[PDB]
Amino acid sequence: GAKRPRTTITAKQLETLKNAYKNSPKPARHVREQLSSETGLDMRVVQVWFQNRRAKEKRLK
Amino acid sequence: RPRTTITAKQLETLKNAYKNSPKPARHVREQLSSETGLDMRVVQVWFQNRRAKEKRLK
DNA sequence: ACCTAATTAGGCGTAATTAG
DNA sequence: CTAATTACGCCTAATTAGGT
Repeated sequence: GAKRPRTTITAKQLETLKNAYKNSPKPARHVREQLSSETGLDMRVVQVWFQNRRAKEKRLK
Repeated sequence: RPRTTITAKQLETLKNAYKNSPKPARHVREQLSSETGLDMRVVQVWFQNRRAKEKRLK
């Protein structure tokens, strides 16, 4: 345990992620690193986001 | 329990803050809360009750 | 009687957590 | 990792207790 509150993403970081979601919806470490760098977000947030998007796109349909 | 008071000046800063952003993000609420000196509850509540007033007549 | 600022219970997205 | 669930934050609108 080490505190983990919500973030809120903004259309910009979102758009950047969505743009990065194409090309590779399952990015390895480096790609997530530079995405974190481009966005400022914590790695885990990028990761959990991508997980969630994969889940979302598979969710339907 | 308060009824945590308002003061003119803070409220001045506040309607001044109302412009540019009808309903802001936590950054705004924070720095605003700092300039005011009251808890985020206090800020969000006023913003809310203003959110339930501007439309009340409009 | 006004003013307003606090709950109060409810619904909505979706990030974060958990099961598996 | 996936697939399902939970928790949070973020907003509403109708009360609920204040104040000069």
